[PDB]
Amino acid sequence: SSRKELANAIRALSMDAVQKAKSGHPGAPMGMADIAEVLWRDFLKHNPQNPSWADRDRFVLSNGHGSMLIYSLLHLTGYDLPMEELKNFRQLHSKTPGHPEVGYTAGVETTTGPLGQGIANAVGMAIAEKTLAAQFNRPGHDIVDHYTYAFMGDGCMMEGISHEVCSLAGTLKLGKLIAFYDDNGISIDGHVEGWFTDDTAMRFEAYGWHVIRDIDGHDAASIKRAVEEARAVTDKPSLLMCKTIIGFGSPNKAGTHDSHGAPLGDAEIALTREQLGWKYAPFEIPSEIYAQWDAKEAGQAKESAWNEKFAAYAKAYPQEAAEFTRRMKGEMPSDFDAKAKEFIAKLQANPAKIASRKASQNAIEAFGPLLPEFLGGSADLAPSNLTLWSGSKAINEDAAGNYIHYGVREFGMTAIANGISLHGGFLPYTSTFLMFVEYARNAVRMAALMKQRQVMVYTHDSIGLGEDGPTHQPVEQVASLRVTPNMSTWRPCDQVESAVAWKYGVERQDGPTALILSRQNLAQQERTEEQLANIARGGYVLKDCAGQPELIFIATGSEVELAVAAYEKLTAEGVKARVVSMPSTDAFDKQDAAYRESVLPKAVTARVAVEAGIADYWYKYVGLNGAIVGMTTFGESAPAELLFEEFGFTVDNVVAKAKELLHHHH
Amino acid sequence: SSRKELANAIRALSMDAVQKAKSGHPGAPMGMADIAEVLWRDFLKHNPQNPSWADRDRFVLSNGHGSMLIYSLLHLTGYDLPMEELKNFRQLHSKTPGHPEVGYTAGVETTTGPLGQGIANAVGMAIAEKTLAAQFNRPGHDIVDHYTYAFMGDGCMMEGISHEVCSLAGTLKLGKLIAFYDDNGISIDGHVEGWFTDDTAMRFEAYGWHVIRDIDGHDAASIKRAVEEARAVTDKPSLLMCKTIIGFGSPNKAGTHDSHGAPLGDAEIALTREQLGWKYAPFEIPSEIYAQWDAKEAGQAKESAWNEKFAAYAKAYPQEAAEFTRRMKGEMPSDFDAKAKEFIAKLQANPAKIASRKASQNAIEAFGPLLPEFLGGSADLAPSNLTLWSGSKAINEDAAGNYIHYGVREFGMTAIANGISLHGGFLPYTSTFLMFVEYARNAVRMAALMKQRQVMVYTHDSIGLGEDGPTHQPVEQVASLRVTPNMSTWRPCDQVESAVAWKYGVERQDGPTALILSRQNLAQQERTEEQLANIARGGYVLKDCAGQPELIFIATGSEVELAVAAYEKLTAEGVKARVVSMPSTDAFDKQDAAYRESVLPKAVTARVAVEAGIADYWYKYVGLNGAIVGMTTFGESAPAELLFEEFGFTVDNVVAKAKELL
Ligand SMILES: Cc1ncc(C[n+]2c([C@](O)(CO)[C@@H](O)[C@H](O)[C@H](O)COP(=O)(O)O)sc(CCOP(=O)(O)OP(=O)(O)O)c2C)c(N)n1
Ligand SMILES: Cc1ncc(C[n+]2c([C@](O)(CO)[C@@H](O)[C@H](O)[C@H](O)COP(=O)(O)O)sc(CCOP(=O)(O)OP(=O)(O)O)c2C)c(N)n1
Ligand SMILES: [Ca+2]
Ligand SMILES: [Ca+2]
Repeated sequence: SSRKELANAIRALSMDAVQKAKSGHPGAPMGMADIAEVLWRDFLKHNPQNPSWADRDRFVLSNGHGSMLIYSLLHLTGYDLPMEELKNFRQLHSKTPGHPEVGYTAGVETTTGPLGQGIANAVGMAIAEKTLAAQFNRPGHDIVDHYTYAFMGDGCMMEGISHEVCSLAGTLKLGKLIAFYDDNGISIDGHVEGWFTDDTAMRFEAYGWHVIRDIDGHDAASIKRAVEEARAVTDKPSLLMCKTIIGFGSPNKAGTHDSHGAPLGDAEIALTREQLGWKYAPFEIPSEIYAQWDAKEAGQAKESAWNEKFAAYAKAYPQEAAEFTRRMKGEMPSDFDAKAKEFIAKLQANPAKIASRKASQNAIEAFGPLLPEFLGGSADLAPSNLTLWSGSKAINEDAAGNYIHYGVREFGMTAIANGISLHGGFLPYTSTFLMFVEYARNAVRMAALMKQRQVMVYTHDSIGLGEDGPTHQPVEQVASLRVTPNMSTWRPCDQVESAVAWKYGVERQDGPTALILSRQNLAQQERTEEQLANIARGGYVLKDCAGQPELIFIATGSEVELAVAAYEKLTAEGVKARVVSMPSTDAFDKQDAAYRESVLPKAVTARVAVEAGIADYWYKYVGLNGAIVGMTTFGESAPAELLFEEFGFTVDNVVAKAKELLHHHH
Repeated sequence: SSRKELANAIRALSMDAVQKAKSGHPGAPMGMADIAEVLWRDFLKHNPQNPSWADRDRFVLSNGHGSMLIYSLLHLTGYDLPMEELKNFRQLHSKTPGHPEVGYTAGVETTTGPLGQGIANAVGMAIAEKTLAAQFNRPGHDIVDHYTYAFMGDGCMMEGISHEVCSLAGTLKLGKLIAFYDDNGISIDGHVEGWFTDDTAMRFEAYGWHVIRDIDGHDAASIKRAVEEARAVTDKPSLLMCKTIIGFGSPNKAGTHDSHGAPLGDAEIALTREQLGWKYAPFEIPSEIYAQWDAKEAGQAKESAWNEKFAAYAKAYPQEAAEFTRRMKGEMPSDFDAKAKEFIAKLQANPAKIASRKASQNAIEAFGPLLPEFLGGSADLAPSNLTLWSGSKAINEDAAGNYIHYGVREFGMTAIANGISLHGGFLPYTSTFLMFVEYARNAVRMAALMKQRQVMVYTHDSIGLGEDGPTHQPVEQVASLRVTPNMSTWRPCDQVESAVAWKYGVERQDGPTALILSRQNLAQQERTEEQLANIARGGYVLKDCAGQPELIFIATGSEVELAVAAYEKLTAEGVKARVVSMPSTDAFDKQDAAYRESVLPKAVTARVAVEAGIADYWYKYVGLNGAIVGMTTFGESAPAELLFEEFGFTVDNVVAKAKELL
């Protein structure tokens, strides 16, 4: 078959699958089919029979609406994605969801759909390869050596995140990153010139990318020459400007916004078959075409060669080889649990009244020698977030390092870290002030959706940060995280809860963990062995009374000290009170009914929440007959101690609100 | 006095105020003082005696951590910002908060601090000026003619939002936007080359900006020449690449990250006075320096001249002048309330089952002829969000238009719209799929913080959008808006609640309004006159029983129909059931306690919330002894009907959860 015929197999499967679903996006798959044919058939290093091969090239579809492009490719090349699944495009529990999802489709590297995040993930995967190669490769043993290829369109280019990640990719000289820009002149509103006029080549040259202009995206030879050129440039990421026609093949819809996001229609599909010379019926692919598309034999050969290379590496470098295998699997060191518990016990036994941002730094320092897989960073706030430890080495200085200066790029940082976690080999942590989680907010959600391990270090968590004022002082941000499916959020009240939360985060294999950390010093609380162990259960009894409490305080983070002070005052007056520390609502909610009842007994309705965060959240635990000492407004610019007074975070106010509650109950 | 001495007054005030507060950022104010002296003294058209003058130039400090820069400028040029306020920098309830805040302080145009948003706001202000000029200017009567100047640093340049708004600024040929880049090579982590290596000039030429390279940011002659060149280029926004030294004047901390964000210290301040040759004590400014800085006389002269121009315009164009005044004040047309009510009444009387995204478009169509101040748009989703009406005219085609194709730029769109609302003269609406509010999240918060009127049109609100799947299907986004201070959030259940929500949004004077709209068709509910009037109260009794209810459903948006069906089933069994429609929790919360008690009686604890969004929100209304039929997971890619079934949005499930309570 000709290259065009082979590319037309993608066009057929894509338009037919979309038609059967009566839903989806035929435009981009039809426009990019010739580019995909050259990349996948001539260049991509992969094994359909082992999508987890450590040294495979990584491909990312950043324009993820064109999901049938990737499903066509995976099916044709021989991945475990049968034709039946293509017939179930966009149907419940199929392996072919409307946008591609990592985890339950063989060969899909990341979940896209939110524009711009794919290219960010690709930058992360490229950083991962570069860093892993620098760490593990040895003279005569280049066990890490693979490319990262990304497809992206006008949507991804317009998004601010593309600026963040492509700027950084230039700084880091990611010579194995090669992106293809689907330059088709069309977006949903129509011809893009009304709203998008960048000289995109000049923009990417500004970033230090090697740009290849004016590629005929429908000519295999031209595409192939461009890929070879990009591969020859080893010191810059490459952007291939591929001029394509959206919906290529459709006489009436090619080059129109109409081909972007709806089925072509049966009449138009018939006309498209005729224009393309594609004779086969929907979901029909002949043996001869499978024979040319299939990658099983080449894939086997390439992975076998690599396995031999790795075996020779293991002989010459056994310790390094065992570390590489461990890290690629995402397994923890065998002695980590014991060593981390020893650290936590030491903290409980040796009180220190320090900011939880500092307690976080101390946990990084403690874990650093144990977790060589750390690849951490901050969005230009290293000295404020406290993300550096004694063994940190920035990758812009030494490629075998473990630290990334992300610059002022919260969204890019977080989506890059998603790429890092997806790649394998590393445990990323990222950091900024908690307020600026709002800049990165969808990338945080994407880590949760993709079940990725990433520790998110969010300092300066409340009005306790003081003078910087309401644009910086979080109020409603913690609540936003708490209600996010599969998110874990910890607001530790002292250095001990901080270390427990850090341990929880690094050991959490199936989703991310946000740490909510103070600028100001936090009092250490006394704990029995049982209480110390109970921190990990998310909510636990910290102070108690004999018999049923008349009053339960529920407090988090910096406000536990306040709640304990109120508890002491009320107790001295003969009130039967309890204090529950709730460092993690999500962990608490995951405990069984018996444990939750033991902490927050259903009989006790007089419950007082105390937290320098939005009050409305706390009805979840206090119900309609309790009280909440929280924030209901934005903050103010003033010294922290004056703000806490202003906003009612005082022993006198907490006591008064508790007594007022009890008077109402009585 | 010399220009350098005049600029040094900013340096002294800034380092001294930071020192007194033991908090704040002396670096950028010290680095930008010479640029500020040229801009403010030689070019800026403003009147300190009236910071609200319609035709003033707008200045924006996008690098807002350098707040003492703007406070020094406002004080020195004669605004109502006394020395005592500078001496109370960063102190509770002062007019000098750590980052500048609009409303707090005479002459502050916007609230900055979140990097990147200031330049976005400035792009919005320049869009507003260009559009207002095209709408209102007449031959011989150019009543709108002002510049938008912005200062910005490496942080703003690194942020993605700068790409979004500066790209669009280039497309829109905003020739009266002039930005000064504080090119000082330092950020918090240290020397920027480790993480920031863009050829920023080349980047901005790629956006179609006019770029002036290699300006000596410490040389008045160099700066003045560059501003003149930028003003002469009328068809492109301009970027001035100003090479400066952070903390200029400090022998030991100039050019270091140490000068960015902490007091210099008393010893270093003394050395800085010596290096600068500044001989005045903290908070001492001699009369000769005030004399050269003060702008009261020139400002009053310029504004008076404008007032005379406006009077002549008003003689020739009385209707247009009246509209200009109304729109600049943000006042509504006097008959808008009556006309909108008539529209709402018509919808109730003429039922239609349509998607609330379509009901939204219909409200835009009804209000369009009434609100010429609309400046609306969508982030490349016009045909899906349904933001165009018959009278929409895109400003890239017609400068006097009322519609912006924002492209795929949700964050930039929203912060640009903040600039539009801040400017005066317009009522912006913006739009995207609700999920992608997450891309714009901090700009949405900033609209609320700044008490700005903007209608945020968020369609495709739930699993009801179907096949696009979990990356697109909102679950927890509405809950996050609901708990945002000063945010109004409406999730209308039919075309009638949609129109009421739109009315509420445009009539807000002091904050933004998010509309939570469906992809799929919504049934219209029957309403009495009382119920119809009560939609605007955010929560109301839609279906009821005789006497005290034994069971209350609380439902929103697309789930009201489901709640009504459960209500009918239980009512037929003889349960005393009620349905409350809760289109806006914030509007409901603001009602008097007698009204709230009439809707959700305190004695009735058997409450069932029903909404295709995160369950945890609803404990606020159902407490510990109710039930919630909501989402607790991400969505799935499948047809909407099958998703509602899969996730428990069925009459059987709602009825079963209700029976569990009774
Ligand atoms: C961050 C972000 N923003 C907007 C979008 C939305 N978006 C997208 C979608 O949500 C798909 O992910 C929509 O196509 C959506 O499916 C339909 O509008 C649904 O229509 P309806 O039938 O419900 O009315 S794609 C996109 C603009 C397309 O620009 P491109 O130039 O990237 O697309 P091309 O490959 O040339 O067609 C845009 C703007 C996104 N996916 N991610
Ligand atoms: C969207 C966003 N991201 C990060 C920031 C943070 N930020 C800022 C601050 O939050 C101020 O708004 C911090 O300075 C903050 O006050 C301190 O870190 C507090 O220190 P601590 O005593 O609490 O430890 S500024 C900054 C980047 C600095 O780069 P520039 O090059 O813009 O600053 P320059 O004018 O040259 O000094 C950055 C990175 C922001 N304002 N907005
Ligand atoms: Ca396109
Ligand atoms: Ca700087």
